[PDB]
Amino acid sequence: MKKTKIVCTIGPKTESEEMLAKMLDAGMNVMRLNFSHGDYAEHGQRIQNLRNVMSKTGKTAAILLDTKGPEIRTMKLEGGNDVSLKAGQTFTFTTDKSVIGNSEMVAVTYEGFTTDLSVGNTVLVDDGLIGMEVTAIEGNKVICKVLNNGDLGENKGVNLPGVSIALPALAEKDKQDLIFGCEQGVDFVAASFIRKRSDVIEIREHLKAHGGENIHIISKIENQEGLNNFDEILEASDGIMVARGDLGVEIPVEEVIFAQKMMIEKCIRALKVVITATMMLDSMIKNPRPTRAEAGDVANAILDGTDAVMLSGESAKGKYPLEAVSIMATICERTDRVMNSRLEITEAVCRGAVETAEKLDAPLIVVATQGGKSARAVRKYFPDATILALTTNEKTAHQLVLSKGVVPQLVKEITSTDDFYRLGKELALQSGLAHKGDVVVMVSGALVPSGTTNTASVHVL
Amino acid sequence: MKKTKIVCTIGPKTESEEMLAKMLDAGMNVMRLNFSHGDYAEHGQRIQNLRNVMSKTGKTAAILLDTKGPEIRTMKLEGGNDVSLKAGQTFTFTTDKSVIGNSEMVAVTYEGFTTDLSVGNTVLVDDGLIGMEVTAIEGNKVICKVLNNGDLGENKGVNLPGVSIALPALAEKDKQDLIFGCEQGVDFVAASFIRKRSDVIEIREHLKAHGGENIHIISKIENQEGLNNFDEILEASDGIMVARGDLGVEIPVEEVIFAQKMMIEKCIRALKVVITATMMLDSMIKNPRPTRAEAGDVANAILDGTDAVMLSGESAKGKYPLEAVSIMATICERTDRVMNSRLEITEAVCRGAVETAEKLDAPLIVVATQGGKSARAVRKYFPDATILALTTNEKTAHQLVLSKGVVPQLVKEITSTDDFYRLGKELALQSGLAHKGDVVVMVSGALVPSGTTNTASVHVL
Amino acid sequence: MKKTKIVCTIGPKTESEEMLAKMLDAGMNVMRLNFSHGDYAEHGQRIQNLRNVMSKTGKTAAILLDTKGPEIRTMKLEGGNDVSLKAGQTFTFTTDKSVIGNSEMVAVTYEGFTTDLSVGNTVLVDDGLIGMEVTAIEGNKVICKVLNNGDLGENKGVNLPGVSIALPALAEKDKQDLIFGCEQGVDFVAASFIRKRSDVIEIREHLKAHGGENIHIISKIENQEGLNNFDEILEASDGIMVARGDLGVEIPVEEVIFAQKMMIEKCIRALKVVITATMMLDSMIKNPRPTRAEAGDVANAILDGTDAVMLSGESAKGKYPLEAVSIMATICERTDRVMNSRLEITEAVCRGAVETAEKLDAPLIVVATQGGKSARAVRKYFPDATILALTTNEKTAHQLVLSKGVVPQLVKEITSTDDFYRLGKELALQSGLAHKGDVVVMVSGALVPSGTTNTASVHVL
Amino acid sequence: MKKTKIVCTIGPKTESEEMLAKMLDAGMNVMRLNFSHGDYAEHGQRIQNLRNVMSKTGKTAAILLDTKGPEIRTMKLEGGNDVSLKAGQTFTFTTDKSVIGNSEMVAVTYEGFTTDLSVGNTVLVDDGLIGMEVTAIEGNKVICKVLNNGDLGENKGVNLPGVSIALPALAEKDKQDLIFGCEQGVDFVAASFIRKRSDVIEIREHLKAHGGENIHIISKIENQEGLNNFDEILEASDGIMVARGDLGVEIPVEEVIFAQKMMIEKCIRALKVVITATMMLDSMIKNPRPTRAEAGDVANAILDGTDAVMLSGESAKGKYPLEAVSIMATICERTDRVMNSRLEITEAVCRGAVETAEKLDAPLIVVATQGGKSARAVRKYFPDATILALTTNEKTAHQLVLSKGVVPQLVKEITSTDDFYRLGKELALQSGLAHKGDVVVMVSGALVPSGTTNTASVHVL
Repeated sequence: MKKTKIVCTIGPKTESEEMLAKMLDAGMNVMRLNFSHGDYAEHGQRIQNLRNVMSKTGKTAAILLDTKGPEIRTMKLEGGNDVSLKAGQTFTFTTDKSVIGNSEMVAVTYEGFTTDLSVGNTVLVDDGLIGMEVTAIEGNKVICKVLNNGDLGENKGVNLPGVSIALPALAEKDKQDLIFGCEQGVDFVAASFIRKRSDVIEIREHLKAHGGENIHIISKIENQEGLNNFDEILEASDGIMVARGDLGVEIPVEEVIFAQKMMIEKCIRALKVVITATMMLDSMIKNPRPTRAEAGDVANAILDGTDAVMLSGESAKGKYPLEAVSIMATICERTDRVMNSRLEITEAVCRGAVETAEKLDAPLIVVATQGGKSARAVRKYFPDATILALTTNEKTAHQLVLSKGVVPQLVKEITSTDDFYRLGKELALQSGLAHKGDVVVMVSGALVPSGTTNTASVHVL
Repeated sequence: MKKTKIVCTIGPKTESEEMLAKMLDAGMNVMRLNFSHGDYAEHGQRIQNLRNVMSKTGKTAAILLDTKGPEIRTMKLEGGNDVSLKAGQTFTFTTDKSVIGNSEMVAVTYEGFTTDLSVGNTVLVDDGLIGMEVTAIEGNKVICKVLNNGDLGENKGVNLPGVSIALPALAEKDKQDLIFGCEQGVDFVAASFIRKRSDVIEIREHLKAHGGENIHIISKIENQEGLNNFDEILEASDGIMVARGDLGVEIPVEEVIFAQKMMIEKCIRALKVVITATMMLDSMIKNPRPTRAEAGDVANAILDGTDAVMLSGESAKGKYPLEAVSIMATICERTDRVMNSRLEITEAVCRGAVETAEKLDAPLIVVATQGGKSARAVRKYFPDATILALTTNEKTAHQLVLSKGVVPQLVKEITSTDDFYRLGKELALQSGLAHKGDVVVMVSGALVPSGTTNTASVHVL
Repeated sequence: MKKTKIVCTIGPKTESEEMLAKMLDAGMNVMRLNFSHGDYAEHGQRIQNLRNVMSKTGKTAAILLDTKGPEIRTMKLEGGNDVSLKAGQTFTFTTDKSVIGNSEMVAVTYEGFTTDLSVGNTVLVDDGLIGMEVTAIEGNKVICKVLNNGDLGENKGVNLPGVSIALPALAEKDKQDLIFGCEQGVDFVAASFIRKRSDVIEIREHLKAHGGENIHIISKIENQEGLNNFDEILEASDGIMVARGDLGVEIPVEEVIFAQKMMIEKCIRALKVVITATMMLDSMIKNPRPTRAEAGDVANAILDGTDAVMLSGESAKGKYPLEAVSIMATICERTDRVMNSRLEITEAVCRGAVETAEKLDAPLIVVATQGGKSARAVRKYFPDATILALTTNEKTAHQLVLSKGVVPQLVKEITSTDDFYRLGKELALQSGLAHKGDVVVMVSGALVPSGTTNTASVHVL
Repeated sequence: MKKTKIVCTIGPKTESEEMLAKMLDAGMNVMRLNFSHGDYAEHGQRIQNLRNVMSKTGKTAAILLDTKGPEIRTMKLEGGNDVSLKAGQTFTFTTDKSVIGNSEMVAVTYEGFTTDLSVGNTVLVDDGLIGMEVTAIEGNKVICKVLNNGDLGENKGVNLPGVSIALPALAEKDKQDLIFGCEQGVDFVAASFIRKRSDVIEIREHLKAHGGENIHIISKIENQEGLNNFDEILEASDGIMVARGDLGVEIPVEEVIFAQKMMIEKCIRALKVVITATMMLDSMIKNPRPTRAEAGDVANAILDGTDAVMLSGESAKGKYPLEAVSIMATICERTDRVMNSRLEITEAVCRGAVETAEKLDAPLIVVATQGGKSARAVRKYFPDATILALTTNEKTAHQLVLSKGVVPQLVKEITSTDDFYRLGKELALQSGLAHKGDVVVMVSGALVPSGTTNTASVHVL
């Protein structure tokens, strides 16, 4: 069975229950809702469908709300026509959202473009298709020198590598998309363009402002500042999504795999889920097979140690959504199966539980948990055993779906430590994960508040 | 505080309570009754007094009954006079108990002296004072050549180094001594001259026949057969007693330390106490200080890893019983304090507990136990932590006194695993062995019959 | 300084000396000649220029001759027009090179298509684009079931995975390329489409037949067969080139990274250079910057542990040959720099030399070597020190260019072990790789025929 | 073959060549000359005989001159008659060399007895036979209370446990003894009663004053001050002699084994031989068999790690000198055979050499050495391999007998590193310590002054 979990963005080709059900089947574990597009009724029905499928089949899934977040865009061109920039030329950016640009100038949606930039700074346009150098700044104008030939279209993304931008943490719309999220009760929010811990807290404050206080916040690392503030961001969030594509636009190429690796490792050490994201099977938006280069990159994320892998357009609008979920899974299964535990108070207990589980060959580790901490603490060592996580918190069951190799199970009550061992035993067996005569290792907390894992116990089924 | 336990033989100079009380204070932990001498009323008062002091002070101790054992002795001499044997001479042993010997021959109490011996065999007499070689066996006669000059007194101990003797496991007085042992409820019986598992089983059966089935049997290895059968002996015993002295007459001197070593190591591995015994502070039978040679010997037995050290004549009849108890304990304390854990299902759990105890610096390990198994399973690793051992079994409480660094405590009930943690926490504190904020590691068995230790939990006081 | 070495394929845009010089400068260590194209006089001049640059600058490089190898093509179609085949359809292959095919069958260049195939076998066409089932073979005809929809273009590769083809190993045109190679004295021959150890030997026998017995043979694993016979291939060759692209055609995607990994690992253990090859910075054939996916793929090859990385079209015919050498190198330097030694008779000595070098902090390991084995043997552990390799064999010095982090140096004589230490100290200093006061670890063979490394010696500069 | 070396004191019953030859044969490796007795002619003939046996048999031995050292002694008594002291009594010591003592007072040979002592201090007399408490010091008088009954004989040794004494490093007769030592070319001097480094230097200076600069100095630690200054003593000495018995009168008994342990461990770490000495087989002064306690104590000293063991009286005047040598060696052979290497620039080189010897199973390590350092450095790790040590220095060959498991061999020249491997191979073979096909590890120094071991080489015979 794979352990690495797969997050799929759901779109209109993939939203029916029927599809939903086909996807959980091929390996889907979380549904992602990309608020870059769609309205609240579409999303709602999507949430509802999933939830339907869920109730109908007994499968579990989780629901991740992706915010759209702050951005700087170029706007419109003459006659809606493309313009050819030429290396060396001068090109100029205007804050005047009224201007209609041409081959010499264009407007930008971001009234602060002037202040945040600085002569010498680089401007990149259309996910890096064109780069320019800033020569001068005056009035509403940024004047640059195009450093390379390319066609500027209408409404294009601008990157300001190394630059810190004064956009706020939450775009405007952004705020209403989280309220919605709270109202529907999503299990995670993936917040875009995080650059500093201050940005996390703002998102937590909104959530908490709307009853979304138990919603896990996944900060998306997408540029250099964020990369820089990684540690403090990480400390404030419940987890991370490394966006290779965005990073590869903001920072030196040779540094992007190293950033992924690093972030991945700090997550696992912090007990915070991490998602590996942009540019996974993108060729499948158009083909029914990924390329070899693509297969190795995902493999290598799994090997880097991620908890989950994510499909974007491959599953939202491509022509083979189910073919991607399916190859995405054989690759997880196959990568996962050649990985090893990493042994190298919660910690002591949990490493011991894992080390023991392995020494006794137990196929299963059973953990009791309120917040999900102890299922994460065991997953920190990359057990060979599957983790059967019992909990009475619904949210916690949902959120554990995202964790590597955990199988959450919602229970009505856990009266006591021996009560857990009994129940854990029943379930072990009920789960077809183990059979009479297997050793099982059961971890939980005893006379300690949630957040402390201090007890390990070996049992024979 | 020392960990190594002290076994003291009680004699008529040490039997008063007052004494008993000054000895428990100096470090005695178990009182040995040597049934080589004394009658049942003496011994009984002895037990009674000890049990007195115990109830009067709240101290705990254990009682070990030492059997006297089968033996081969030489018998009487003309006029009760000693005869000087001379190297080179012919000398002869006769199984004819009626014979009254002289410088040419003497009788032996052991009818099988001529069948078990063989031409070429060595006979030793009077604790190795004189040796001889067997040249011929015929009729009731064993004819030797005296290898060395010496004087043969009457009624002396004979050693048949390397020979297997068909004396029985037990002697006619040995059997009454154990029934007495049973009526009095001693905690352990140290059986003498054990040579083969069969001997153990006989002992076990005799005890079981008289309600003594819960008495721990300690086999005394005193000769080469025993040594050879170590492994099946150990398997059948609840423990061992290494009698260096005897060993030293029966086997090559250079092997004796090695025997002691080996045997201590296999006891600890098997979870069976072991006692290091003859020749420990014997000089103190006459002096109030042991000799430096002597001190190293004990120290070294502690370092070889023994649970206990045993005082003989030094405390039963010597002039300085309480000086010997006291120098024995400073040595214990001083050696014990420079030792280290040896980490290298029950086992996995216990090693981890100890291993975790040390990583979190816990001064105490608290164990629940019926039989004593789990307290011994944790001592296997020579913890730095004291072991606080809770049990509802009184016998168990007593026998655990003999175990290295265990403090046993009798409780009225342990209703459940959470119950134990609460209970063990109160006592940990109550015992002044830890204080508020110390980490304590609690071990027990959860949903498993006695004899399985499968649970470890860390708690802060 | 980077360690991982860079093989660059030289073409007509890159062959000047001027260029050659600018590339050595950017990181090129080996020139690859792609015999898929060009003639003997172009090649010869290429070799000669490289050799000029070398002699003029003192730089060292090595020269790798790639053979072209055996193939199986589909041929021409009606009007040069594509024809779309549809699943379930019957389609068929003819050996008759005169047929002009259409939607129902085409011609293949390999007369033995019929005998080597077998009803039930799979035929793959066009780098796997379309697959078919062997239904029938009769006459000059192999008849199959198209298993998937696609369009057959003209002149398309065919793969017969699992099947052994009777094509010889060395194409009788190819044979000519090796002779040339021997006359010019290339350092390595990379042999195409190796499937089995018998294929290696065939190459070796040709080389030996023409004075090229000292030329290292790199087998290119490019298919399932080869993959399967990897071990016996490895044993017969002097090294390997893992051709991910070809592999990805013949075998299941999700296995392709795993094959690379494996193969890299058994190389290093065997002391046989390994190159990682197709699909490295291909985008740069057209852009001056690779993609972030490409940059992690290389990195990851370096992390998998390859000795070298190779540029194909990026440096032979693309628009930015020197931009690819150069990003290729920053990526090497960058990856190389965060890697660690792998410690985990030649073996014992060399492991030790490395472990010692690291404990003493030596910036450099000096090795004496005839065949190169002792430089590879130290390189097996990924030392942090640079390897300075002395040798009197010219071929040895050239081929060591291809080894990870080795700096070869040709010397006139090494009279004795003490002579080596003296010489090796001079050169260490002469090299600016160490300075007065650094520890240096010197490894060599003493009173042993080449092929044994038995001597290690530490010295201060 | 035993590794532990045996130091035998040579007296008049053992000085004949015949005897010397029989002992070399039982295991004697060094001859000790105890200058507490004999005159120069006796000793010289003793040296001569041993040297004879040597030359006659090709055996090697070393010679060790034991200084008598300074002392405090009680002097004469009225009529030469013993006086019984009674506990509680007052008894007084006088500095006045003229007094003739009785039961109330006696004189001491040590003028500083009054200054160095203090009220409260303990004075022991006649090897601890009697102890007394100092109550008052006045004039030439030290007044005490006898703590125990006993009889005072004349001319008896006194201990001031815990006291520092201003006796000089050396006695007047000690000085003449060393001059003789130097004339005879003894190999080691064991200096008695070393308390502080200053003492070692004194000894060194006198030796140096008389051509004895190459004689190794072995400090004897006999008292608490000694013990306290251990480290600086060690540093100055070429080695140590642990005098357990002396220690045992000067310091708490329970510290004495720990003293031995510690000092044996710091000698091995410092590459300085150590000798375990008083109280080894003393009972054999009178019997032909040691006691079991005795045998454990030695074995245990070999296990603590000493390089040598020493016979005293047992081999100088006892009745069974050759039985004591002989049991001393069985015990050595038997304890030594169950030990293991301890692996845990000279160092690095040497640990690896041993580590490699074991991994390749080499039965011998051959070392080149001027001063003996590298032989000691390999021995530091308790190799299972014998050390064959080639040197050109005869003193060095001699002193190396004293080291654990080294076989020293005097050679005429070692021209070069390869020369060494050649030679070492011949001799390895010539020594019947190895055979064709055995791996041998050869260690030395290459292009480094003596005192640096930087080269290790593996060879097959």
